[PDB]
Amino acid sequence: NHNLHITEKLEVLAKAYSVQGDKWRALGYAKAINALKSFHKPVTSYQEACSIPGIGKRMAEKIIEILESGHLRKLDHISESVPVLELFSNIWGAGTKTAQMWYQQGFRSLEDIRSQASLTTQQAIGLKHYSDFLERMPREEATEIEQTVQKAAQAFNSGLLCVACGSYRRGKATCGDVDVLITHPDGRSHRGIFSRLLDSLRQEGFLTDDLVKGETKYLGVCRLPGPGRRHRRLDIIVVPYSEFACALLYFTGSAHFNRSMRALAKTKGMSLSEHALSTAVVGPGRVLPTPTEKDVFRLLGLPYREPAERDW
DNA sequence: CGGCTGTACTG
DNA sequence: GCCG
Ligand SMILES: [Cl-]
Ligand SMILES: [Cl-]
Ligand code: NA
Repeated sequence: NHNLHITEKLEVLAKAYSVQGDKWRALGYAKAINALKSFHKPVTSYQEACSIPGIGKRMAEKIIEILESGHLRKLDHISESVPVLELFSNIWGAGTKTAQMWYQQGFRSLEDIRSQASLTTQQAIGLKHYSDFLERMPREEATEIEQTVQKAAQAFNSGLLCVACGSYRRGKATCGDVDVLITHPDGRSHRGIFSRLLDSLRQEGFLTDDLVKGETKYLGVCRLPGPGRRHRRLDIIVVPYSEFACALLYFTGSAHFNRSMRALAKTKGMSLSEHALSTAVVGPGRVLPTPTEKDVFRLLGLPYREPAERDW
C-alpha cells in the first residue's frame, strides 16, 4: 500500500464525480485508485504510471502533478455542494438526483430534510436509520443475524439451506450488511417459505422496517434483541435449488468481482446473472448446468477462487 | 466512438 | 476516467 500520497487526492475527486452522478468517470477513478493501491512500489515515473493497467494518459498526468506539486489543481474546482450531496445521498433511497433536487431547493442539512422535504417511504426509513446504516457490524453479529433467519426458516422446513453471503462469506472481520440466501436441495420445498418467513420474523420483532418486498427477494431492516443493538440492513433471498451456485456467487461478490466475471462471460458469448450462466442470445440462450460455483468458474475457463479470494 | 453487469423494485 |  505505498499509495497514500496520490490516492487520497484522487479519492476526493472520485467521490465528487460519484455524488454528482458522473458514474463512468468515477468508475475509471475507482479502478485507477484500486491499481495504485496494489502496485508493489511507489509510483515514480510518468511512464511507470501508464505501465499500470487502469492508469492511462490523463490519470498519469494527474499523478505527476501530485508527485511534484504535492497538490492536484482540480481538487479546487469541486462544487461546494459536494459535501451536502454526499450527506443527502447517504440516506437510503435517495440518490444523486434526489440529492441535487434537495440542494436546488435550498436544503443543506438533515434537519432541513426532516422538517421540509417530502420523503418517500423508503427515504423516511433511511433517514430514521441514517447513523446505523453508515455503521458496519462485527462479523459475529452477522452470524447471529444468519442464525436468526435460519432458525425461523427451518421451523417451516429443517432441510432449508440458509447462507449469509456478501463480505461475511468472503471472511471479512466486519460487514456493512447481511444477505441471507435460502434454497432447498429437493428443488421444491423452497416454495411457499418466503412470505411466511418474513411474517414470522416480523412477529418476532426482528424485522423493524421493510424497504422492498419483491417476489423472491426482500430488502429490509433488522435488529437483534437486548440492549446495545443497532438496526442493520438485511436482505433475504429465496432461489430454486438449480440457481443456488449462481446466487451464491452473485450474493457473495465482491461488486468488482461480480462485474469482472460478468464482463468475462460476455467476452465468451455468455451472460452471467444471479440466476444462471447462459449462452448469449446474440434465440434466447441456453442455461448451462452449474450445480456448484466451481462449475461457473470452469465454464468461464477460470480456476476456482474461494470466497476470500473474491474480495476485489 | 462508445462500452464500461445485469437485476428488480417504487410510484 | 480507462481501453479496444
Ligand atoms: Cl464526458
Ligand atoms: Cl464456503
Ligand atoms: Na442513498
